[PDB]
Amino acid sequence: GASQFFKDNCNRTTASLVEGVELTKYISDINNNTDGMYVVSSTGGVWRISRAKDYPDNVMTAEMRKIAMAAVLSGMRVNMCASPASSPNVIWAIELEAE
Amino acid sequence: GASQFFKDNCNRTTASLVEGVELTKYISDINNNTDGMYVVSSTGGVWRISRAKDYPDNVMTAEMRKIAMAAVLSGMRVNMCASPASSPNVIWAIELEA
Amino acid sequence: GASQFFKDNCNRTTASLVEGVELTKYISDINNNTDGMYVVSSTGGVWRISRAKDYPDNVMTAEMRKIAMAAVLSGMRVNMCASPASSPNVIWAIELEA
Amino acid sequence: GASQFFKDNCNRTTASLVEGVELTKYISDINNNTDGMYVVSSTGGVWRISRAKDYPDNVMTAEMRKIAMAAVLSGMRVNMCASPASSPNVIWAIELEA
Amino acid sequence: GASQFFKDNCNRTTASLVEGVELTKYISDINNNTDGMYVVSSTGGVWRISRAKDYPDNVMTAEMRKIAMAAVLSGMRVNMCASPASSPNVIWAIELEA
Ligand SMILES: CC(=O)N[C@H]1[C@H]([C@H](O)[C@H](O)CO)O[C@@](O[C@@H]2[C@@H](O)[C@H](O)O[C@H](CO)[C@@H]2O)(C(=O)O)C[C@@H]1O
Ligand SMILES: CC(=O)N[C@H]1[C@H]([C@H](O)[C@H](O)CO)O[C@@](O[C@@H]2[C@@H](O)[C@H](O)O[C@H](CO)[C@@H]2O)(C(=O)O)C[C@@H]1O
Ligand SMILES: CC(=O)N[C@H]1[C@H]([C@H](O)[C@H](O)CO)O[C@@](O[C@@H]2[C@@H](O)[C@H](O)O[C@H](CO)[C@@H]2O)(C(=O)O)C[C@@H]1O
Ligand SMILES: CC(=O)N[C@H]1[C@H]([C@H](O)[C@H](O)CO)O[C@@](O)(C(=O)O)C[C@@H]1O
Ligand SMILES: CC(=O)N[C@H]1[C@H]([C@H](O)[C@H](O)CO)O[C@@](O)(C(=O)O)C[C@@H]1O
Ligand code: NA
Ligand code: NA
Ligand code: NA
Ligand code: NA
Repeated sequence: GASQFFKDNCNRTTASLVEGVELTKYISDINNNTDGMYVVSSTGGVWRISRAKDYPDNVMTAEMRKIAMAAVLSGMRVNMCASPASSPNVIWAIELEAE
Repeated sequence: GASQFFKDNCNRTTASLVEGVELTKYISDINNNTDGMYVVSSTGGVWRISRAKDYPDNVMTAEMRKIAMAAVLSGMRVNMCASPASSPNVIWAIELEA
Repeated sequence: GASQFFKDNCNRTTASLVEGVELTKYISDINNNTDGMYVVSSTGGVWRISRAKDYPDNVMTAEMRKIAMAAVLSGMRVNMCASPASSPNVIWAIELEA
Repeated sequence: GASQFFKDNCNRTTASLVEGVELTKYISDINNNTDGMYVVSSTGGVWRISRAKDYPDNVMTAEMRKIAMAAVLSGMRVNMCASPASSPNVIWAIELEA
Repeated sequence: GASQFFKDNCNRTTASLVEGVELTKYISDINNNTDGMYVVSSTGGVWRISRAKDYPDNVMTAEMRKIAMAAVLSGMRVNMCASPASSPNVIWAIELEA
């Protein structure tokens, strides 16, 4: 399960906690209006990975991408803190877990 | 198979959906006129990977390259949204699947 | 255990040495106030990865992130030099060990 | 063997096609006059990886380096389009094959 | 053993050739005075990887760091061309071997 630190952090926001997600697809799209980076879960849920041009969020968003790839390749689960304001929901934090 | 999301998004465009592709070769070329990044499938199909200098497309295009390498190394399948307007067809979206 | 070199370096500083840590979670967060990169140990300990905007520290911080990911994927242990001035403690140096 | 696409592209040039090469060593050098990135095959052949500072060839040359490392780690073979004009021969295109 | 090419290149310089090294630790440090990237061998030898902000050495130095991590993760041996003018000795060239 999600670390208590990860849960506490997500609980201070308007975003929602999703635990123990198996990501089975990773999408890169440059088409008009659908452009972005996405992940799809084993049950068909879809989330947008945040992007940012400048420091310091350019670092965190790059690491969210690496976490997504690593999850898809390995079958390791993730915990997400995702805003329900938009569709697909935007990932504001993510936790890769080995166990 | 391709996610419904991926399919819906490709369906909005002039590009073609290609599902369950096994990529077996990855090409980097700097020669005049053939310069680019390409992938080749197990049946001999060839696609050009999109490129972009600036943000935000420089992110997506970098991740296309990472998906292509990961598919070649692992034998994981991909789904593509590829324009037939040129040869080789250009990848506008790609989905790596476990 | 930590190399003597790593131990000596950490000893010059106000930071604390932590040896033989198994990292099992890796966190990226962009939320207000909690924004950052973190690692979590197998027993629940939490550390923040250093960030830096400019050269040369942004090189070293990038490699800390790579070490963290590699440790989580592989189960390889790390040794850390971490400052108690903030919570979670900030990683000033890290050593990945085979 | 090399894809027909890869062969056709190399055929347009003054470079030579080399097929089914096992790369066993990967070299980074910053010494005066020998500075560069190189690969060494299982028979002892040496090639220089192309380098470029600007877009778009900075993308392709980075992917050549990624291909070279991936080949060394995995034992996956490569096909090269390499110019005999210099020594070591310079890689103008490379194909990683599963 | 080290390629003839690698040996010849090191033998042009005042540096020392070290062959068949097993790297077991990789270090990233941002602390004053010890800041840098280092590797430690299975026998406790320590070497520093150089840093460079600009092209072209920013490429070669990045690849030295990739070689170091790959060696630590895999147990693949390296050959080094290392100068005794600094302590730890500085890596001027490195060769990863399968
Ligand atoms: C990624 C991120 O910024 N997350 C914020 C979030 C967004 O900025 C906001 O919802 C716009 O999309 O804002 C959060 O709420 C903030 C409050 O904590 C603060 O009192 O007031 C802020 C506006 O001045 C903002 O509403 C949220 O929605 O939970 C915090 C979250 O980290
Ligand atoms: C990657 C990308 O930009 N994809 C676009 C695509 C191309 O921009 C375009 O084909 C030129 O290379 O354009 C798409 O929509 C086109 C419209 O912009 C155009 O006005 O009308 C076209 C119909 O013939 C078409 O609608 C496309 O070709 O599907 C949208 C796509 O995301
Ligand atoms: C990587 C690259 O630029 N490759 C080119 C190559 C080089 O630009 C050139 O050899 C200098 O390194 O040039 C090629 O085209 C050549 C023409 O530039 C030359 O005028 O005539 C040559 C025939 O003797 C040749 O056509 C080449 O050498 O093949 C094309 C290649 O993509
Ligand atoms: C990462 C870093 O810079 N660490 C350095 C710190 C910090 O600059 C200050 O504590 C202010 O945070 O200063 C030292 O004197 C210390 O406290 O040991 C040396 C150390 O190398
Ligand atoms: C692929 C290619 O032609 N690379 C050449 C580059 C590029 O022209 C520039 O770096 C601009 O991208 O210039 C060099 O002096 C270099 O950087 O080593 C020689 C090299 O052959
Ligand atoms: Na909430
Ligand atoms: Na379509
Ligand atoms: Na100390
Ligand atoms: Na030719």
